Amino acid sequence: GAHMWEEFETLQYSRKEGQRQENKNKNRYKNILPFDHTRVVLHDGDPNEPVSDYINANIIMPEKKSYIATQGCLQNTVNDFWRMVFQENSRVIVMTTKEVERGKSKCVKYWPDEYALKEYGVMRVRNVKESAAHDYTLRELKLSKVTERTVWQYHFRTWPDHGVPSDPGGVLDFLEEVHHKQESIMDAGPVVVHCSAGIGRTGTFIVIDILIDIIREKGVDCDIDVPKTIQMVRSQRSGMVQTEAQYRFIYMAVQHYIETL
Repeated sequence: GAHMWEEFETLQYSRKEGQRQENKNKNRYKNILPFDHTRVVLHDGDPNEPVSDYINANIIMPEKKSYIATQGCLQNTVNDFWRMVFQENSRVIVMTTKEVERGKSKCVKYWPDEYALKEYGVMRVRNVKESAAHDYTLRELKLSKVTERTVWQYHFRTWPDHGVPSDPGGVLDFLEEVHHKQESIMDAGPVVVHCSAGIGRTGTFIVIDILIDIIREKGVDCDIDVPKTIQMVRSQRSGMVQTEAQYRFIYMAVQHYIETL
């Protein structure tokens, strides 16, 4: 099933839109950019803005369920993030980082405090309830245009500031709750997943989720091919799964999941 036959090192498309002068301040890191062919294109922007269709985000389709892999918001991209969530009919957001980790900003707070509402450009967001579990906080957000829908933000608490979790139980319990939430909402859009740059932690979460979904359909007997699955996601956003520890964590998580069955 989940055995590692190949080493990480064996793993090692146009990005014109992300490269444009107008978009330079919308990227957290200057050379981590979305491929044109899978980027999320934002419609309905302010007509006073010559460039309003860009956010550093890609759709990931396994090849049902799909994902948006994106970076943590910048102060000047919070409004664009909520335009994306709205437009794509996303109902579940998976945040894999703290706002600040080791004194570096990873994500600007883009949600209001519990029992508050804020307007982010044309989007109104109400935080109606938070639930704080050992590994994560769930925020029940109500999003409307200033047309309401509940967006459930699963904010993982416990990822270490260095390396990866030493056991995958927390991530598996978290993913199982995400799975059931997504499946409870008729025709929900892609699950939004983010971390600082939107490639390392984000890629790790998405690849695990893809492989566990295969086991849900085909059962605990193979075929799983983790390198093939990583290559498949990397054709849709550059560099998904950044480190060897993330790569080992993927196999550990899938093996543990098989153990539960």
